[PDB]
Amino acid sequence: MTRRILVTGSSRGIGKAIALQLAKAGFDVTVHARSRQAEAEQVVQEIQALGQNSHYLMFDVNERQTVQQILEQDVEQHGGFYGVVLNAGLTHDGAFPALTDQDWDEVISTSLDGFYNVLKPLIMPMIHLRKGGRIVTLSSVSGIMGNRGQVNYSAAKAGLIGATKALALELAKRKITVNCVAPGLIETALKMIPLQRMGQVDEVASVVKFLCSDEASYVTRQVISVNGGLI
Amino acid sequence: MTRRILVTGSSRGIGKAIALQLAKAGFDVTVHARSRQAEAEQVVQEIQALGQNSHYLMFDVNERQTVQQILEQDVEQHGGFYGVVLNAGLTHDGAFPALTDQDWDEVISTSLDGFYNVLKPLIMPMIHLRKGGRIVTLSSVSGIMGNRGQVNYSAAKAGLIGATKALALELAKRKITVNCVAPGLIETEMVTKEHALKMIPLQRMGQVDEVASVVKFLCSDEASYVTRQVISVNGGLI
Amino acid sequence: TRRILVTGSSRGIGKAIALQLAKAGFDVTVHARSRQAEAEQVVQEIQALGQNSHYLMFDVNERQTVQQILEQDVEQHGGFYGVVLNAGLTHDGAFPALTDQDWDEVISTSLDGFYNVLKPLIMPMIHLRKGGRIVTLSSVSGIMGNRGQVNYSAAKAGLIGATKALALELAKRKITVNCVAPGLIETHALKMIPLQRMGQVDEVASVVKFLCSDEASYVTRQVISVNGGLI
Amino acid sequence: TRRILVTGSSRGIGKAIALQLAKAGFDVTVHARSRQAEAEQVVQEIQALGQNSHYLMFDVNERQTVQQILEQDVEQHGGFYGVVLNAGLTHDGAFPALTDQDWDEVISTSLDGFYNVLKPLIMPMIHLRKGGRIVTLSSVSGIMGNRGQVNYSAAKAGLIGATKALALELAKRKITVNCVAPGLIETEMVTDEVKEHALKMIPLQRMGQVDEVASVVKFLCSDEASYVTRQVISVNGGLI
Repeated sequence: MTRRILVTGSSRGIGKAIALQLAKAGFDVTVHARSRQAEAEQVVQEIQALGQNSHYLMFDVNERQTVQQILEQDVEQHGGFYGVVLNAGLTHDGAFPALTDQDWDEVISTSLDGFYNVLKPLIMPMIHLRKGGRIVTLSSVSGIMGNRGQVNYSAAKAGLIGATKALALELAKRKITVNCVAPGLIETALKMIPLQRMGQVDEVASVVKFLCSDEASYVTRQVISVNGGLI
Repeated sequence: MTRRILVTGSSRGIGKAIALQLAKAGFDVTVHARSRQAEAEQVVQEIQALGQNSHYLMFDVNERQTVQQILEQDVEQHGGFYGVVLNAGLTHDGAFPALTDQDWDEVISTSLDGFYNVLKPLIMPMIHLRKGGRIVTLSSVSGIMGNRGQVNYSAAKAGLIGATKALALELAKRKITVNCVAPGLIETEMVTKEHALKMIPLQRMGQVDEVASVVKFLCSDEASYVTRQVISVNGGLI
Repeated sequence: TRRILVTGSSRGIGKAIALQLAKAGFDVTVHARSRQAEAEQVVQEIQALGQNSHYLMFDVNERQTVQQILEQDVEQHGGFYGVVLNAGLTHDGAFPALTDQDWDEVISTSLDGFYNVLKPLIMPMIHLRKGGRIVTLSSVSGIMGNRGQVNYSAAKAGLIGATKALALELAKRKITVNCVAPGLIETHALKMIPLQRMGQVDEVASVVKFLCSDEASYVTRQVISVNGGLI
Repeated sequence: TRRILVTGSSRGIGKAIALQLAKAGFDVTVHARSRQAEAEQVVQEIQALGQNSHYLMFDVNERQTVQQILEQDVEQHGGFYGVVLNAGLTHDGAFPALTDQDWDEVISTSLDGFYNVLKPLIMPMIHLRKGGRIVTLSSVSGIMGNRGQVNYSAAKAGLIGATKALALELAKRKITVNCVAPGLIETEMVTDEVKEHALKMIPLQRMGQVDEVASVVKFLCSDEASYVTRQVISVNGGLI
């Protein structure tokens, strides 16, 4: 059976570019979105047109019990996921003393609760494939160095890095690599970027696609920055 | 007058060592504990015996509304804090598939909601002192490199680093430095050790005062050009 | 056709890089210090893969000889679109026991190698007016240091600094400059590697090949570790 | 009393380090490449603070001279408990425009300086049987690179790798080995282009003072910093 990869937030933007590149690489790809159902179906159709199998799942990554039920049912129907790309996240920018409770909690939970809620039901189905696996998280340059107006987002994306590195250590014995891709400023003050432009969605997706390939078998526990030389 | 520093989790261990070194350096130091009131009052009397003023505050850093009321009342009675040391944290170790919801949620929130719940009521009072300031968070080598059985704690302590660096950028123009201290294996962490000592180049656990000395240095006036940093105190582990 | 110089490509990691870049569609120029027959065999393999190839022989420490050979090669065959700098050797020993030669050979082969090879090639690369690729090979010991390798750790760390600075100078010409830092590669720390095995040469070469590809256009100034999760 | 060598200590950051260490109670040996009268001024200030001091003259690149002077000094005054390596120069320029001298003198002064100064002093330090302190001075350019400084970035990054490796070799001797990486500091002979670019990026919006760097070195040389080793500590106003 063909190896299948889940990409969260894959109805548009970076997530969609990742989904399409993984399909072109020969993976079956399961699309996900929180609410844009018609958009998710368009991506499913494009993946099918590439010759792979696809369908979409709808959930808010913060809804722990609903995510568990949807993923357990999907694994029962279609087998375990060989790969998981955790792409969905959220910003609520503002100066730290001006941040509301919602600005803080929604940003923290979407990245960190999302990591737990999506990956917890899928670790054992991945191990049961007995063929290794791939987990890639999407952080941010702000998770590496911090950013004004983004104490919450910098915390959420930095926490993702720590979770990724720790999980890489736990799953290494099962040949599951676990890595993080940290984009800079992407199209979806450029005076600080050495390449002097925003990045394109495919320039991020190509890195995720490489890490998901069999060729990247000795890369794990890493944060790979795709940021045009910003840091 | 005398600059005052809040140290969370200072009734014992590393937090206590930090509070006593900061008192010896000439700060007034406010002690904090979640629930061990008698322990906290003992540290208060030690700080008084070291020549500084002290009292304790009791709260769970996760209780957002309670923390705000307690800190806002304390600032009204005693003035803004010049410094805040965020030392209190929590572990719930276990392999990622073994972790319970509570194991995950309590570890993430204690560090990350603790940061928001304690610092949000205190940032503007600190700025209004108009004399700079100091914020030091306590992370962990696990936040830098990850650790087996600690996916939750690694995420919490790495998240603290991101928050620290971003806050450093916002507060630099007020001459408030914001830094992180990341201890390795310290004598107050209960372990069963022989493998860990083989990984540490110095081949021994750190002592509480070896961590507190770094925090004390960052809080000093001499550390005025150090901000946005993670300083590891780990015997060479990484 | 874009042409890439790979130093030290008659065997080992350098050979695997040369062959992967040939399979990707680049013309590849092979290099060796002295093993001429070995270099010719790699050239013949690149030709059998359908690309043009020849070899160049030089000690990377012979500054003037390197300049003459490379300037003549660029006049005969055009500027290099890419350069993979794979230059270094170890002379392990306790620091106070290292000889002058142990220190100077290790420092110079990596850092004078960088200067001696790249200085004559930067302007011919820019004059192609089509971007470019530079990849240097460092080591995990350049990132974190290693007992018995104060000299090698210094040389490898120095390559990382030179790479990051050169990335800043060349970004405006759309030349990316990156570093690949291998861990323990097959060419007893195994209880220390999470994947519990040495890397294979193609697991390093795959990362170099990805960085040289058009897809990697927003990645620059980076050190990418291929070390099985060692750090 | 414990004795510390500080190289390049006749002026600037090195002088600030030497005076802060003397105030902390170390005997301090001053070093300079060529300015003998400048060095003697610092010696006299350290003596006035109540510690023992003298100066040593050498180019850190002249390997055999460094070895003879240092081994003679250790025979006369005992081993050094601490060494602060403050060694390096810049020769800025676009990489294709760097001359052989621009490259070689920048690489060698930092990396050859590390080997030339420290190799004769490691065993005398170990033979004290009371631990020790080694601190190297790198730069933010060694951590992230800088335009016009491919040579300096390489030299200062190399210093970091050497420091971390030596920390591992000496950890069981209770000798800590660390690196301090200043950002843009007053008195630093830097180009206007490097200086203007740095100011816009520094969150504190100012250059550092020499004592803001020396205080970090002094802390690492103190007995309290005994569990800090293998580290690079940035003193850069938040630049990175």
